[PDB]
Amino acid sequence: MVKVMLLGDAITEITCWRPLVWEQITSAGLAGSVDFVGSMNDLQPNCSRPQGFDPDHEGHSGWQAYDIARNNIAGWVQNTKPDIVQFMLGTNDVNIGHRNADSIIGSYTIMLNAMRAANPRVKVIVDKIIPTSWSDATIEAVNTAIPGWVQQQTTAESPVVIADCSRAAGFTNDMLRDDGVHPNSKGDQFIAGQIGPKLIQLIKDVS
Ligand SMILES: [Ca+2]
Ligand SMILES: [Zn+2]
Repeated sequence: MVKVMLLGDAITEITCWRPLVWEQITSAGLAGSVDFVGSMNDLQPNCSRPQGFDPDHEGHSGWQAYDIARNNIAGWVQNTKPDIVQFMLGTNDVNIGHRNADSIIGSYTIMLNAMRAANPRVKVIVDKIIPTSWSDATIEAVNTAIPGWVQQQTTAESPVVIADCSRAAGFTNDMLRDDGVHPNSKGDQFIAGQIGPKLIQLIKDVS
């Protein structure tokens, strides 16, 4: 069994891209080979929940990378020992914390270090962050920084790869809810199509 932690904020907790990814996993022939792990298991009722879906995740609405890095991720990975960790974090660091991109990249490094302390062979997907409807420049600066962060951090033993969910990759404002931060169903389809093929490759790598 490959254990996968889907770490994040509301963009992971309240959305429907995780069931769409489960359907991609199921089609690939992997449904009985993957365990989604995490302390959460809620799924919104609007989502289409596929047969055999694993609702486990590590997404927490409103939570910041800053906090998760320093206070939570070590306990979360100790408890579940994932093989793969996929994340999108930083939206709330900007919109709630009023933190800068340097802070968010630093939090990424703290998080990756904790992941690796628990599992030196962890494979990681960092997501470029979806835009806001106002095209928040701090989110975009994180996105600009992510490739250099990956190039500095990745190793053959613990590969880090990008799932690019950004504006540059095609995330449009018509993929956002009225609040301007959360994806709607179109956004969720876009996100799933960016994460899922990256995740499936890594699953097969562990196998
Ligand atoms: Ca599970
Ligand atoms: Zn569960």
